[PDB]
Amino acid sequence: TCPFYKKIPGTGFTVDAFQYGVVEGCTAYFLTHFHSDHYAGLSKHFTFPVYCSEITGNLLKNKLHVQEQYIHPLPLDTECIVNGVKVVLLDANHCPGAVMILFYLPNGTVILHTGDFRADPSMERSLLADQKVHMLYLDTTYCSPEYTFPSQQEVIRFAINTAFEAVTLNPHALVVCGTYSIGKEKVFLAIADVLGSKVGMSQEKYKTLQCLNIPEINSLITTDMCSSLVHLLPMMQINFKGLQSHLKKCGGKYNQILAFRPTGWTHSNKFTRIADVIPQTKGNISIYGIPYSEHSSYLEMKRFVQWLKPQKIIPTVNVGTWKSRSTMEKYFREWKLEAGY
Ligand code: NI
Repeated sequence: TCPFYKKIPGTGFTVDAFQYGVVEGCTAYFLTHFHSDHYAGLSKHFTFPVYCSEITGNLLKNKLHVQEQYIHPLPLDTECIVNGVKVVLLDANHCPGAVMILFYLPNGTVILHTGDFRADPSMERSLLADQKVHMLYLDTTYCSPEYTFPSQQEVIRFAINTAFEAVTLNPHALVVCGTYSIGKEKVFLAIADVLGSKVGMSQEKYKTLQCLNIPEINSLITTDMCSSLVHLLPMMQINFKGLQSHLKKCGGKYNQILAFRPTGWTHSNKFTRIADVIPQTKGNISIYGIPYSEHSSYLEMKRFVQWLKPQKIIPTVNVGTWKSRSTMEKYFREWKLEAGY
């Protein structure tokens, strides 16, 4: 049945609650972003109002064939009225079109649902600074202090310099990047840009990127694999077998593959610095796992919450085990005592 942490008290609203059939008493279904665990259940046969960002609304229409009459896109940073309740969508710094949702309840409670986010100090200067938040529904994906990772900027720097060096040493090397959902486009776009290539991809993936309002996208991507030296493939194909296979398909145009797997966290982060990352190599194929995250590190999450000073926190991730729940509540208490709210 729909879990309580997907329901917004004092409204008829749910968030990211599309897989439970008809939720009893729900008058509006919000969707924070176009990732499958969140949209699971939507299709062309959905007949209730869906509230989301413009970009998420492009993907509902074009990829899932949801009917236009039921898509209600809202502009960001703008006070809007939904079934008599004031709401605002804010940028979540996750994947394209991902938002956080501020709800202003008739009784005077203010609720922030983060969706999926990577907390950033820039959020401290949005509409959030302007009033108090009583309840926070928080993306707790990496809520544990072992989860450190570099800035997105440092990771992109590493990837650009790596690719550029490899291709300039060997002009017959191909670069490949894995993907399984929207998000992390900076990885492959930044590499293509330094190499003066377009990124080549399947028709299904090109269609997906064409929904995302990226400026100058027609200049950066293509479905012609032959004219491109940066190829995107499913994440599943990023391994020695899948890459040898792909290399055979290119018909002796290339003699080396350099491949990137943008993982979330991996346990080499406890020890290793970004400077010090090394590939796994077999023959003429090298594979780099890089820690490009679109979720908050532990410290970024702690700073955001200690800044917001909410009265109650409701976790949305890692809630399935008692040991996880109990550990998270312990960190919430430390943060509160240390900051004095
Ligand atoms: Ni997500």
